[PDB]
Amino acid sequence: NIVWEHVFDNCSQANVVFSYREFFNKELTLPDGNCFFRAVSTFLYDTQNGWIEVKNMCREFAETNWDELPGVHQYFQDPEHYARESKREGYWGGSVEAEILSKLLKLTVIFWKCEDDVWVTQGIRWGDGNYLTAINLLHIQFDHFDFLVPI
Repeated sequence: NIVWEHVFDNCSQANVVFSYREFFNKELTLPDGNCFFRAVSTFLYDTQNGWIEVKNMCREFAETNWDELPGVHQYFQDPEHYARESKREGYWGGSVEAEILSKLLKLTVIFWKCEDDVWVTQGIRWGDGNYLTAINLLHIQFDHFDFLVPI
């Protein structure tokens, strides 16, 4: 059992050390700048090939539900600013889209930080759920995300 500490809006955080293979199997995503969206696409569609649809749905939720996205507001002026920056191909996904997707899909999203391919040393969570029901991502160096499936 894990103690989540509230950070901001629907975002919380946990310092915790564990072997991620103790609780997860990993699925690698293609190492390009779309890796975040490929990991979410795997969760949603059981293939990484739908990363473009994940980018689209984030943009669309930003335009219809801008009022609900204070973490996105920290970095982008309005939905059009978000849409322009995310439509470029060297756009890297991350905590902005984890907030969007947690609220669009009514799901919990968790980044598990791992720097040696063995030990997780930190979790960051959007939503109130536990990891069994969450989109779990392995966040490693160079802003790469792989997908984690709970055992």
